[PDB]
Amino acid sequence: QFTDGYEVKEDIGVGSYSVCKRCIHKATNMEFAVKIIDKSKRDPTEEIEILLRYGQHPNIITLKDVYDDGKYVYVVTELMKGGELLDKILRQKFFSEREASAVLFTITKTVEYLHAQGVVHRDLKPSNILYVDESGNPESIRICDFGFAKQLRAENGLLMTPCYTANFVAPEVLERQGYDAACDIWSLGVLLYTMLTGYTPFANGPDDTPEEILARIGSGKFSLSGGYWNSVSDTAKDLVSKMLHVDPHQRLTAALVLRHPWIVHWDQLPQYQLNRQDAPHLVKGAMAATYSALNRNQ
Ligand code: NA
Repeated sequence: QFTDGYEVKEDIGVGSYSVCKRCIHKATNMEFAVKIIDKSKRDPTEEIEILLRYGQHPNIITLKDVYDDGKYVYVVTELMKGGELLDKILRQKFFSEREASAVLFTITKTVEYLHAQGVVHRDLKPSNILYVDESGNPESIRICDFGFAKQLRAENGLLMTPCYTANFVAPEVLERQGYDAACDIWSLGVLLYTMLTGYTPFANGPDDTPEEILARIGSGKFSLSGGYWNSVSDTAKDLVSKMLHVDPHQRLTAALVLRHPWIVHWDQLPQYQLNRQDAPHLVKGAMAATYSALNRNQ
């Protein structure tokens, strides 16, 4: 009885396992997004329980309603009307370090919360961090698409957080959750690198092969020097180098990112424009190529 309460409008995204559409709540005229998931092709139970428990976070996409008609599950959420955060920030020619730090603070506070509750997102690409409206302020940021996220659970399967280690979990999955949480931070490091310079750390555009992108990720070195970087703060460059550390064990955690001087002393950061490449569509293609390369064994 979704179509009893909601008028369905056009596709916002099509996927192999679901379609996302705009819809209108009939009685109130308010607009929403609906993710329609094929129950034969995918089981969305984990995703819905995470949204139910954690969607009241101000910066996580909020669940408004859910239906199941047997063949499809309908997950109604707030509609993102401000577009993609990275793309909107790359198209702002006067964006500054100080605004970049405020944005990373808001996203990283949200990921610190999720990791502390035992939830890893595992798909934190730019295309899943969006603005709910065009106000441009930090309260409008949303982490979206928890269709790959996982809640930590102990050996007997009870829901756990990484502090309650007084029930047995195989150090196995404790190490795998540590790795997925460190991948979330690496993704935030790729976001920050691109926000500061207007280009991606491991790909130049959509035609980079997956093998050349993976060889750059593996080298453990990247440029924090030269035209677009030279003028960025050394503290920003230090933070970026530690979030993109090639060794997942030595990578900063979300907790430690939030203690970095570049986040803590935001009031001392420059408010004049960054010197960046202006090629937001090229970045979109580089970022799709980077995550296609990395996710090719799912
Ligand atoms: Na929310």
